[PDB]
Amino acid sequence: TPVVVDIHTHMYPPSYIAMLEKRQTIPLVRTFPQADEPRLILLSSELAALDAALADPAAKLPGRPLSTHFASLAQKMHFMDTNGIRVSVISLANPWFDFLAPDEAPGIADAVNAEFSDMCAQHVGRLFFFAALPLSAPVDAVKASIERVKNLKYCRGIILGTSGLGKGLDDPHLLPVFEAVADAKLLVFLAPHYGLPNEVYGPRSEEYGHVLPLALGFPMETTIAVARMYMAGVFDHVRNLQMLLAHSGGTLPFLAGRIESCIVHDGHLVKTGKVPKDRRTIWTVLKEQIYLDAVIYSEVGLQAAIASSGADRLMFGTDHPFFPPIEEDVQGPWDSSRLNAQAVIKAVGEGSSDAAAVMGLNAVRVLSLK
Amino acid sequence: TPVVVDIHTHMYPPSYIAMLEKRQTIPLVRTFPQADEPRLILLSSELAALDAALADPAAKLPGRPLSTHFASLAQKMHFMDTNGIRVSVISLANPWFDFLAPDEAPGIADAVNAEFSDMCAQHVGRLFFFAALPLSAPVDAVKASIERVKNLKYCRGIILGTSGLGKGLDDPHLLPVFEAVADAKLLVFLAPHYGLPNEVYGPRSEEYGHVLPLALGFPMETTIAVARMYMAGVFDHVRNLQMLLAHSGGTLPFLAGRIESCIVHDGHLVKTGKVPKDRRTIWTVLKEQIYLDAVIYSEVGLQAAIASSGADRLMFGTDHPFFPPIEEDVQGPWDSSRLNAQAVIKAVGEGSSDAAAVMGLNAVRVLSL
Ligand SMILES: [Zn+2]
Ligand SMILES: [Zn+2]
Repeated sequence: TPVVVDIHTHMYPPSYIAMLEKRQTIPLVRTFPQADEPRLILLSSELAALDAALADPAAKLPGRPLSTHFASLAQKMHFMDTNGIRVSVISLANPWFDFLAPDEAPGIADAVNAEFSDMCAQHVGRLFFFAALPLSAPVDAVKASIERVKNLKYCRGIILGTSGLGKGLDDPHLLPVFEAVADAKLLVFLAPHYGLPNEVYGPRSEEYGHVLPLALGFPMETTIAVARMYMAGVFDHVRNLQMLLAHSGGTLPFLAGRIESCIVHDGHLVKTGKVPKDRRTIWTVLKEQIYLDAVIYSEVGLQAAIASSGADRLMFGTDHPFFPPIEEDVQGPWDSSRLNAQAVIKAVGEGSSDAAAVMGLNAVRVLSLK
Repeated sequence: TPVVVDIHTHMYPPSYIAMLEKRQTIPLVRTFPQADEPRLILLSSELAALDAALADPAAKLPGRPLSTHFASLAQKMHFMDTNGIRVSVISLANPWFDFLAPDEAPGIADAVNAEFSDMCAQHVGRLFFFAALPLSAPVDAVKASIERVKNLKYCRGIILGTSGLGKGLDDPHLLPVFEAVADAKLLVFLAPHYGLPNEVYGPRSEEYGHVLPLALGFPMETTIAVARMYMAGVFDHVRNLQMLLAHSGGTLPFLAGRIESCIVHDGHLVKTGKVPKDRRTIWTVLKEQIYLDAVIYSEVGLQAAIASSGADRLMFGTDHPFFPPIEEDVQGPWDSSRLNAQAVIKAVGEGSSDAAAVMGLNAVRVLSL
């Protein structure tokens, strides 16, 4: 029954953009008279560049262009139709709701999640979504939001950043949040955004474009976050919790053996009773509570992910619209999508049952996509 | 049986420890009557507890103990004999010479490298070494040290930290060093130490012991350093350069596909002609100028490493003495050694030519042992 499903695909809905347009501090959106597309500005390191362009428009247009590829539902359906994708499970892109004031957050989250549901209702059977949460609000407001989003048509989970409530995912205050999501049977899609402190990339990083933070920072951030969750015993505390990890777990399948070795050889952990004989290894968690997307661009990475979680726990994604072709027509097929489909083919064989599972059937089963 | 070679194994030699004992600032070594081992003090935070133990024989011993596992050649030979290792290619452990003053550095590097050669001479055919370089000194002094160490008996390469001269491996000033080492036919062993800024691990990190900095920090640092090297075109500028990467390239075999995709989809690089059609991909460099150690603890990671560089470019290592058994006899076989040996077996099969290659024959060929 080989239907193709994309579980890693993003949008900024109209209500989200309008919310950002009203903002007077980062992140925010400005509409310039020169260009046709609004400007999303996130990191303060480019607010200076805005002033330049707001004065000498000869200065480059700052930040990211809010293109049709981010904002347009019709564009999303076009991408799907021209890349052989039947179903998309869309999610709000970074920075989600993390920056909002505690009082305004639940209301804004409500309207945005409402719009995602309505967007999905436009193309019944082809669109589902992960909801984002007002994580800057009190935990009680977060729990009320979870009970709300689970009753929205076409909602199939939660997209979660690595900062959690502000102290990362090993924050003890997040445990009732994880419990609430797990009990509601919502899959948690963990996604990176904050990367690594730019200092790690050295004085020449600018010369390499965005290669270092995107290729290294994001997947390393994911690895660190899940490792922290694991070490804190989150997976043992909430046994029904299920995680989908962005970019094949970042680097987790490659480092899992090293993680295990470091645990069992850690003097502090062993001597304080933190390494009991019956402990659930990261390998066990990878097979029982973790799903991995297949956004890894090579059969090498993909094979490691499959060995770690199993072919029934890998899910095809594209990370649309983050990697458009630079020279080829953006309205034509995207090689950033094709690269991952090719990786799947090279790893498990075209037309195989494993291929059908990874390309969509795992997502249909796990997320009840009807 | 075919020779087992350990290419990833560390020591602090007597001359290195003696030098550290004379130091007044971090890093330094102090000995105590109430302790049978010298103390390695490496952090500014530890200086506080030092004066306490320096005052009271009652207070706690600061820093980490300099055990025989780090310091004794007999202990190294015992480890090899009880873990089935015929040949070790030993190297100075972090922090090497990175902290030394520019003028004092070349002299200290000379004495330490000389002692390494002499140690190897005590067990002919079983010991070779990677030399460490005085990288805090002017490049001319570094090149001089390079020409010195290549004529030392049993020297088979160079150990290099990720900081280089102090600005990472994509520092233009480091290009003459890479050229000098490559021209001298010395393999460069790249090893981590600086990890990642501790803040990335969050406020609970100490509860997890050293798991996060060791399991994540070290290999991620290696990945970042080599990625920077590659993006700067170092491998293209020095075509005869050969580098051995610690911990199976850190995470490189897993992220190589993502790196390539990010390069070809980078607007700034493509539109400035830095992505020409004839560019050597990271996959090509992984097969031509990179060797990977097999210190990866799982056949999952090892298979990814083998797929990336080939079975003829993987080399067994133990990272001795960094992961001793915590409960089991430290004088018996090390779990941290056998995990990697088992990983080789489960990946390529026991008794296979690939197993013999990874376990030592690659190192014999590449390092002329
Ligand atoms: Zn994404
Ligand atoms: Zn090491």
